[PDB]
Amino acid sequence: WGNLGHETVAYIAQSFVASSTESFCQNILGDDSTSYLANVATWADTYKYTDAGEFSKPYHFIDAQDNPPQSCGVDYDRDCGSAGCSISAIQNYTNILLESPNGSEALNALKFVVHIIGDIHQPLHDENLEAGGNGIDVTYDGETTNLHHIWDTNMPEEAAGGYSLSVAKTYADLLTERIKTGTYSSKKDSWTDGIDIKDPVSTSMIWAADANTYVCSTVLDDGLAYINSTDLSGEYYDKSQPVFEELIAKAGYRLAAWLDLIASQPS
Ligand SMILES: Nc1ccn([C@H]2C[C@H](O)[C@@H](COP(=O)(O)O)O2)c(=O)n1
Ligand SMILES: Nc1ccn([C@H]2C[C@H](O)[C@@H](COP(=O)(O)O)O2)c(=O)n1
Ligand SMILES: *[C@@H]1O[C@H](CO)[C@@H](O)[C@H](O)[C@H]1NC(C)=O
Ligand SMILES: *[C@@H]1O[C@H](CO)[C@@H](O)[C@H](O)[C@H]1NC(C)=O
Ligand code: NA
Ligand SMILES: [Zn+2]
Ligand SMILES: [Zn+2]
Ligand SMILES: [Zn+2]
Repeated sequence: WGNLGHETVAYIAQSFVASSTESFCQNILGDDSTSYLANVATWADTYKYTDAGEFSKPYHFIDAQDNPPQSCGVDYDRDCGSAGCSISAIQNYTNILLESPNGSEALNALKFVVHIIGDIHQPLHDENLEAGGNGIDVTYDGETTNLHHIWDTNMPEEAAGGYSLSVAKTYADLLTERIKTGTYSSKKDSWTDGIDIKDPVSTSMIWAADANTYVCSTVLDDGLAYINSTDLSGEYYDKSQPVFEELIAKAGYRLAAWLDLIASQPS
């Protein structure tokens, strides 16, 4: 996601973690503000574009070698690659937090988990084609951009009604109520089914495979003839909106559940 989407995921997670989880995270981050997770949600995207952080660029995605829109699927060995991927990073950084929660590595590990659980839920972060859709140029409300970027940024910002922090917080709030009592409330139990703190690869693969299904059902279903040539602020946005809203909600809820498990490590 872009900045607003990561902030939204983080605020959702803040609303669903247990209090002891909040304390566990605030202690690592050195921040007990109202925005303790949101303040670090976008960090990994800023860090990766430096000499120090470049090793972590692969950790934002898993380049599924499927054939969308006619065939979607993710396979960890096939798709992760030797430089690593979102799934391998969730394993590594989760295990750092389970083994070494107050060592020097914990702070970055936590910021990576907050960010990457968000990224796994953006379907094009679970797809190889054209570098996760970065190579597919499109027009969005008259602007030339690419398909990856509209899923990260243009469409979530349109749906939220802006780009600023207050806009992200309002959007998170909306999605938290959909989880608690509204349109996602009957599904949220399923969203945490299968979560296993002793198996971060399997756990995060549930989420990656889930998000990847939407590559075929929503991202690329229209075909590139249409996608390359039509302004995607029209019907493409209209049908995409409920999909990315539910995926952002899932990301925040799953992030909260995962943080609860890390903070509850037997100790
Ligand atoms: N050439 C680029 C492309 C993207 N980004 C940043 C801004 C985007 O919002 C973010 C996207 O990261 P991710 O795809 O991991 O969500 O990375 C950047 O600084 N430079
Ligand atoms: N195979 C890839 C390559 C990139 N990205 C994401 C991470 C980058 O932040 C963003 C923009 O890519 P780039 O850095 O190539 O401009 O897209 C992705 O999800 N899948
Ligand atoms: C795990 O994270 C540490 C700290 O960033 C890094 O040194 C190491 O290479 C990572 N390992 C894997 C397999 O991602
Ligand atoms: C769509 O654009 C891509 C480049 O992003 C190109 O390879 C492909 O041939 C185009 N397809 C159609 C049907 O226009
Ligand atoms: Na249910
Ligand atoms: Zn992102
Ligand atoms: Zn992205
Ligand atoms: Zn990222």
